[PDB]
Amino acid sequence: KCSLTGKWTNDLGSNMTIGAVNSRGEFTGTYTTAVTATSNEIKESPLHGTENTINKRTQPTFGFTVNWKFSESTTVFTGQCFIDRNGKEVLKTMWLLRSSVNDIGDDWKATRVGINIFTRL
Amino acid sequence: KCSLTGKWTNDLGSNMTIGAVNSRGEFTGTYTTAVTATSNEIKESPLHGTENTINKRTQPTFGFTVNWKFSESTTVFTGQCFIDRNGKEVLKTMWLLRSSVNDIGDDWKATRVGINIFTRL
Amino acid sequence: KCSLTGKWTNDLGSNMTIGAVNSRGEFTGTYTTAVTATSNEIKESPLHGTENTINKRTQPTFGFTVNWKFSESTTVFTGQCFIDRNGKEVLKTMWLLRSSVNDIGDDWKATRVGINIFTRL
Amino acid sequence: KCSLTGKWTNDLGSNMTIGAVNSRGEFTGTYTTAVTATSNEIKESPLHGTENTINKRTQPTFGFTVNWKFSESTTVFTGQCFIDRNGKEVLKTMWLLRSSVNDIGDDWKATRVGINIFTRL
Ligand SMILES: O=C(O)CCCC[C@@H]1SC[C@@H]2NC(=O)N[C@@H]21
Ligand SMILES: O=C(O)CCCC[C@@H]1SC[C@@H]2NC(=O)N[C@@H]21
Ligand SMILES: O=C(O)CCCC[C@@H]1SC[C@@H]2NC(=O)N[C@@H]21
Ligand SMILES: O=C(O)CCCC[C@@H]1SC[C@@H]2NC(=O)N[C@@H]21
Ligand SMILES: *[C@H]1O[C@H](CO)[C@@H](O)[C@H](O)[C@H]1NC(C)=O
Ligand SMILES: *[C@H]1O[C@H](CO)[C@@H](O)[C@H](O)[C@H]1NC(C)=O
Ligand SMILES: *[C@H]1O[C@H](CO)[C@@H](O)[C@H](O)[C@H]1NC(C)=O
Ligand SMILES: *[C@H]1O[C@H](CO)[C@@H](O)[C@H](O)[C@H]1NC(C)=O
Repeated sequence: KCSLTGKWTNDLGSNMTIGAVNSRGEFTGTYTTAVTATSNEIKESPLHGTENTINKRTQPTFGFTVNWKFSESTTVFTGQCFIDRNGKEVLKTMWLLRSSVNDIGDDWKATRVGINIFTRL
Repeated sequence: KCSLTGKWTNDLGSNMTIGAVNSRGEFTGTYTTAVTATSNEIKESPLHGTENTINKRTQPTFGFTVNWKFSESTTVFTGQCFIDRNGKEVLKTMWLLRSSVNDIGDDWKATRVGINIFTRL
Repeated sequence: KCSLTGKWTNDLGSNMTIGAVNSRGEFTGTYTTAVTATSNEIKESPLHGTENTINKRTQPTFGFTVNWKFSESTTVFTGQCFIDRNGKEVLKTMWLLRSSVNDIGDDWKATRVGINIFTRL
Repeated sequence: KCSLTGKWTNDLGSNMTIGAVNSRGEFTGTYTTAVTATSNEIKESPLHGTENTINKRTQPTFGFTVNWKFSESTTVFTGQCFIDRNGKEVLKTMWLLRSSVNDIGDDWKATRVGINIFTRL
């Protein structure tokens, strides 16, 4: 079965640690990003997410939110826990990074879209 | 201040209820979608999000994860609390829909993307 | 039938003019954006796109590219030409705005994602 | 200088051929996808893109539209010409897949999103 619980690392170099996901399929962890869109000083931020358990799947669909402690932005990732053809766990995730604009008119450019493959760290 | 706690509705016609966002920026709510990508029967589903709290922002940034109870998918929403010119709170978001593929070789078409404007229900 | 040929205007205020789409389903036009992510001075830029004609559809799928003359970025829109329940033509488009980064390491944040509903201007 | 003219291949395994990008930044090519979202039989399809030419950039920005001949869809790719540290030209893109819905009330799930790293074939 693919499991979210553990230390992971991604193609960018950010590390993330998810804990035991309870019955409700919920979990928490911490995210130490390696890069930032803000020239602010990076700090390990909290992560609180959730995984799907409808048909107690082996390679479950999930999604979590990162509360950025060093910026006013938020980031959400959705992905799936896969067991790659080489027998190892990989998380293919896609994210949306929302920035904080002032007047509602600037909103058209407050969202970035990207990829991230997390491997067991 | 733009508050997330409350009953909301959106353009597609979905309704969602957020409660008290705790000190840590966390909140839980329910999501009753009025539309589904799957032929399955729609069911109200849990919401676990979080609002950024960096400079005690009046128009805060947030992100939540919807754990579908009627599908093997997960949806992540990111956006921001704006207080529309006319005087109202309007929620501008962009979401990412993750479907469960059977093989990692199909991962490429499992993620959808869109917009959603929420308003106080 | 929904037709791309004509003057259009969007929710942001940018105007665009598409010309006669030839046999190959190809067309060209000009795009005068109303807003920009760059504080550079806006200039009407060219547009060169293409529409799908496989089953000579009435509400065709399309996509075009905007060569920004006042910035080093590019923007692509994909959408569909619809005939809204009120009898009028609307183009629901979704776009990706690519920015020009220097070192390949900055690429993770060079892409914005958004919406735009074009109505007959 | 990073050149777009040439034979390319990508992670999914698709091949694409761009020719001479004219003075105006325009180019036409063919796309032979190795993967499809539709059960239909794959067919090589036309490509009509354009590379931004603002400061005669060595690592230019571009965007193209693939007109699928085996489906009623359109795909738009945006990215940038990088010249990898090791000394090679690498194409970093993000695409947006537009499917044709029968009713505008279904428009919400017609757009997909992803990544694609191209390399000289
Ligand atoms: O710049 C910010 O405001 C917060 C940090 C952004 C980090 C982003 S989230 C997606 C991408 N992948 C990562 O591992 N980190 C960056
Ligand atoms: O089809 C499924 O697997 C779950 C249905 C989820 C509905 C989507 S998520 C974003 C979009 N906006 C909505 O309010 N509903 C749809
Ligand atoms: O800022 C730039 O570099 C170029 C102008 C960006 C304009 C964008 S493209 C998507 C969005 N919708 C519009 O009508 N214009 C903006
Ligand atoms: O299924 C269809 O309607 C057309 C198939 C298009 C294939 C997609 S477009 C982006 C992605 N990357 C590829 O190389 N192919 C797929
Ligand atoms: C995480 O990965 C390694 C070991 O886990 C560590 O040395 C590195 O500094 C961490 N990266 C960041 C950005 O925290
Ligand atoms: C939710 O909004 C109103 C009030 O909650 C309700 O009447 C309506 O039926 C609901 N819509 C959907 C799509 O569930
Ligand atoms: C386009 O729309 C109207 C009339 O077509 C015009 O007055 C306006 O200035 C134009 N907008 C821009 C951004 O060019
Ligand atoms: C394209 O790449 C090589 C050379 O063109 C070819 O052998 C291969 O079969 C092609 N791949 C696909 C997916 O068409």
